[PDB]
Amino acid sequence: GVRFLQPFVNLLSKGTYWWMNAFIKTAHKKPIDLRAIGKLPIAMRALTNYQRLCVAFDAQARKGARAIWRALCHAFGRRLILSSTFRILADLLGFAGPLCIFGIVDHLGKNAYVLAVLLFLALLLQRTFLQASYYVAIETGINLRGAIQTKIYNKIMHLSTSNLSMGEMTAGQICNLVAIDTNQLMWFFFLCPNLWAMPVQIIVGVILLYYILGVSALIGAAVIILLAPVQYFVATKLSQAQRSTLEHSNERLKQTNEMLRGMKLLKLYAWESIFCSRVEVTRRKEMTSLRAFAVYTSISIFMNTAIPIAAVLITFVGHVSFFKESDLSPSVAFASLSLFHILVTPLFLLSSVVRSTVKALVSVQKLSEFLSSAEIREECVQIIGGFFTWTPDGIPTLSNITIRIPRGQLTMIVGQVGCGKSSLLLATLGEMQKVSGAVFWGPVAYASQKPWLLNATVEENITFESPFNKQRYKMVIEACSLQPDIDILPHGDQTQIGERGINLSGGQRQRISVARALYQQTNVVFLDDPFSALDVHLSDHLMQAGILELLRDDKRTVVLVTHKLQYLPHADWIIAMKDGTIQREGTLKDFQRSERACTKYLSSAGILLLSLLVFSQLLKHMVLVAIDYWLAKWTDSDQSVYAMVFTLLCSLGIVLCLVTSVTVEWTGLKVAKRLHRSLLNRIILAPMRFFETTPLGSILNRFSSDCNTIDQHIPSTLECLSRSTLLCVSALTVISYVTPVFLVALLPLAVVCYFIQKYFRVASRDLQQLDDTTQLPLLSHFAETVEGLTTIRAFRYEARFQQKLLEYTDSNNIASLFLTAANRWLEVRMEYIGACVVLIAAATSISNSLHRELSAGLVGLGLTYALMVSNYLNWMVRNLADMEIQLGAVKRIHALLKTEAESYEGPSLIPKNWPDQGKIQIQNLSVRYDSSLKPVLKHVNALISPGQKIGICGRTGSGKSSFSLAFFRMVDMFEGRIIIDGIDIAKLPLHTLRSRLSIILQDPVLFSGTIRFNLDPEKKCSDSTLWEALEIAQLKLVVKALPGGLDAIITEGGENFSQGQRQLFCLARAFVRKTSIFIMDEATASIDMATENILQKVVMTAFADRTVVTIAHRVHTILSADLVMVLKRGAILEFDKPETLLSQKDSVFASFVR
Ligand SMILES: Nc1ncnc2c1ncn2[C@@H]1O[C@H](COP(=O)(O)OP(=O)(O)O)[C@@H](O)[C@H]1O
Ligand SMILES: Nc1ncnc2c1ncn2[C@@H]1O[C@H](COP(=O)(O)OP(=O)(O)O)[C@@H](O)[C@H]1O
Ligand SMILES: [Mg+2]
Ligand SMILES: [Mg+2]
Repeated sequence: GVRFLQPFVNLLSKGTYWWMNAFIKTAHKKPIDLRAIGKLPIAMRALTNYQRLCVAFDAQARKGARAIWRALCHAFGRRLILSSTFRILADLLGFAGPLCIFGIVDHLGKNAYVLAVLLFLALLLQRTFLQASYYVAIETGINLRGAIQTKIYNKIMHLSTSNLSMGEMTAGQICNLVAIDTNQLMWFFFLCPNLWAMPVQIIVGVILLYYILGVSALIGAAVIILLAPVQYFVATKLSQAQRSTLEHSNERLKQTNEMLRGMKLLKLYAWESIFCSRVEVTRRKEMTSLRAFAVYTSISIFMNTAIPIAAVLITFVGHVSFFKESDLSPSVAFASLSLFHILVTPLFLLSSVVRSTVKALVSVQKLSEFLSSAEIREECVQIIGGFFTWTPDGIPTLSNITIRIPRGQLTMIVGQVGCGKSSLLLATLGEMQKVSGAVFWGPVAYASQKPWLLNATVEENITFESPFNKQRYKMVIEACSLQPDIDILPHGDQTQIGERGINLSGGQRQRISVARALYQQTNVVFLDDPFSALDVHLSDHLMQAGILELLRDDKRTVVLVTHKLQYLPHADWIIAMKDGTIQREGTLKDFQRSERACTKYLSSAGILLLSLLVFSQLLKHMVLVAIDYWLAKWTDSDQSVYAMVFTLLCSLGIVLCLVTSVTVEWTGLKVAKRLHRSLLNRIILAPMRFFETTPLGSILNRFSSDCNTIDQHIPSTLECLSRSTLLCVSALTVISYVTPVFLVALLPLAVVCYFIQKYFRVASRDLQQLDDTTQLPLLSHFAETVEGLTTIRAFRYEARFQQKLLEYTDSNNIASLFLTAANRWLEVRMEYIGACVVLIAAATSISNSLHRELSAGLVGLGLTYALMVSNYLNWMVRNLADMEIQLGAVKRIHALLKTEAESYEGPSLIPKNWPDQGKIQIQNLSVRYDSSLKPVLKHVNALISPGQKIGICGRTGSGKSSFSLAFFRMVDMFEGRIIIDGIDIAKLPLHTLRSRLSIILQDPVLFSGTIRFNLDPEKKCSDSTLWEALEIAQLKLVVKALPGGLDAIITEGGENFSQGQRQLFCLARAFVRKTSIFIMDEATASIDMATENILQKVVMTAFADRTVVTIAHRVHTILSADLVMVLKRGAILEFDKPETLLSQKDSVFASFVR
């Protein structure tokens, strides 16, 4: 069952893609689908390409960055060679055409119709073989893409998480790798067959022009030899800028990644200016690289036009009067112009080719450095002599661990923050094979400390490739405290969980991960603090239902690592860790007995610059057509008059063309930088609702792809399109002038071409849309596999995931293949149209201009322009399609620009310093996340006296985090009044409101850089200040134990710091901010109670003269406060006296909970 049949048709059809007819006809009748399009052939599957590639890679290794390149060239092989041979034959015929022109003109001056028929056949043949060469190059490229994609996906498996902690294996870096390297390698492998025919082409060009010029060859030969070395030097100066360009863009992308996943914390206390100025500086450096590249390309185009025109002028002048004394018959003149144009076209192309060439080189260097990452080491739960560290060599954290875990038994690991608990969990998991030690125990379910979700439905995230079960799934759901929240969602179930779970809450994702690890059938289950983002009551219900009733039912083995009170009397073994060592060991008793798109684009381009561009282009082309017409009327013959006219026009042409190129490059640069500056400040001024709503992957990929296309694809493509359209205009005008009868044969051509273009347009749009809709999920899958590595390699589901990726990549490949096949079919029929027009143009010429018109000079112009446009027609159509795609790109940028309604900040209270008196009062407050949705708060009324500690309590979904977010005006549908020292938002813009408070979140984020950049991005602190802030935040000892104390390199999250240490760093931000009001949303989330109590005591003794409002799921912290308010289903209630607030409720909500 297949629909694509290129290898499955007859000899004559493969060239024309006749088979496509049905398909393109079918597409208009019914829209296209993935089940509509077929499967991939036997010789097209990514499995066989990966097979061939790995076999060649092995053969190359038995005999580095160069090795894989050799292997690629080997693997494509014969197909690639064939593409080159087809192109060379097409080139020889393309040169053959102008010779037929020479013969026709010669017989016109005096076996002529034969010249027309043979010329028509030759042109048709060249077109056929050129399009076949392009098709086979595209085939080789798509197979390359598939093979290297599956190779890197297989290698991501054996990659160790110690690389993932480093910047080299950054998830964003790996997805950038996949996407941009697909792109760059595919484009280089489409342009490589084109350049493997430039040398043979130029050689045949000169060997043909000798026999036409004679002794006057010297001038053209000197010109085309003087061209080469200066071009080599220019290309060198170009490549040097381009490589640094790539480095700077690669760092900008990671800065954007770490800027967007933390826009909440960024806008919370408004660190925006710092990150925005940093991205602006990176953009300025990138722009320096780009402007160097653009000036060099402008000089390149200047040379590639100026040297040619001088060559033509010199050669002709030399032949007529300088030495030769043989009158150049017009045939020689026009044939020389034709061969010369054929020679000129490759030189313009090679300059654009370098852009893809150095990019392919850089992409392969990156791919080889990625393949050279560290492997994974091939080998009751038993451990004797534990010893391992996180590098090939270094000081260890795992030292002398001995542990026995009998089946059907609960084991609580406990210990301070940073005691190798998760590390013991991962080493036991075999993900980290110890240096020296024995470990014995299978497919093990496991819920990691930082959960992750798949781009799928909830039911799918909980099944995880296992078949469904009526009672099993319902039990796992009804034990995880998840059914009410699931039913509250917009779709009662199968809700498409967004990327990473943005449209989910903090506790929801944790409960979903625990449900996944609890639903699967296995012996051993590891639970890595599954109680961080849960309250007291949900934790009690989950531990009682799933862990004690559901798990202990089947007598499975459970290793659960957390720190609570209820769990200890329930487990059988207890393991105390300290500084990577087991302090004590055993059971409990023995342990207790032991010791709208193009308008703004053109406006940003400038009404003065694009106008000058169009004007200069038109003027240059008018000069070019006029000089050729004048020369034609002169050749068939005031000789000095014509000589001066020719010499004047030959300088006018180069002046005008140089001006055109310079203007085009300037326009491109301006568009690039204005668009980027607009984009970033449109994203910065967005509300948090827009950031949570929008999928972030779309934002980032649109950002990178669109900006790269505009920076590097829009100038060249736009200028080539303009050149081709002006060439077409010139050719049509010339043919109309030479034969006023051709206007009878032009309308049928236009009508047929118009109808076929209309038919192609809808099928092309459909194929492009399907291409995008299949290309998004593949990259989603790549990202999710890269981040959720530990779980996938714990289950040992690697076969299932590799099979899934094979499915997705095969669908992507078939979509791309059909898009390029439709492209090829349109090109072939357009080339047949061009053959028709040139044929009957030459026929009407040889008939009319000889029999009845009797004109000599017009024949050369007519045939030259016809042979020129017969190729520039297809070239022009391709350039127009490229411009359309890039303009749709620009259009999606412009559509992204204008959303995120202003929500902007908009001086009587600013001039007065923000008061230290922390007296605040909220009267009749409500809150709604989305406009016209359910209310979250209702009739909120509270007051807070100056300099007093304030506690808040409540169940899940009560509204504590909503209370905090509304205290910062992060929820845009609040109703009521918020007064702070007789001062509210009535006279204050949002910036002074972002500077007045401090906030610590339950979700700890940490962007890469140094410790100084995480602690104070403003760089306005002394080192003693930060050392004191760390010694107060109970973090000094773990900071001193790192290389480069205050300058240790931090990566985004990673394992350089556990969750508790990230919480402590957020606390340190709060310490150094030095504001009057504090908000603390669960600073207890991932800190041990033993350290948490003393940490809270020290943080109370430190922040004595300022108001602090806390929301902690720890009872004792709530107990220590004076004014505590309990949030209800929608409302609150305040109470002050510790002895009165505990018996007034009749001991219900605050006493028995304690
Ligand atoms: N991949 C890694 N690279 C560097 N250091 C690590 C890595 N993994 C763990 N560590 C170190 O070992 C300790 C492991 O702490 P951990 O067991 O995760 O704490 P907890 O279980 O309380 O969250 C941390 O202090 C950390 O510094
Ligand atoms: N970003 C959001 N978009 C839409 N609804 C939200 C959002 N955040 C919270 N909610 C809703 O608000 C209610 C409770 O708010 P929340 O601040 O999350 O309470 P808690 O902090 O106790 O979890 C929940 O029913 C939840 O569905
Ligand atoms: Mg941990
Ligand atoms: Mg919360």
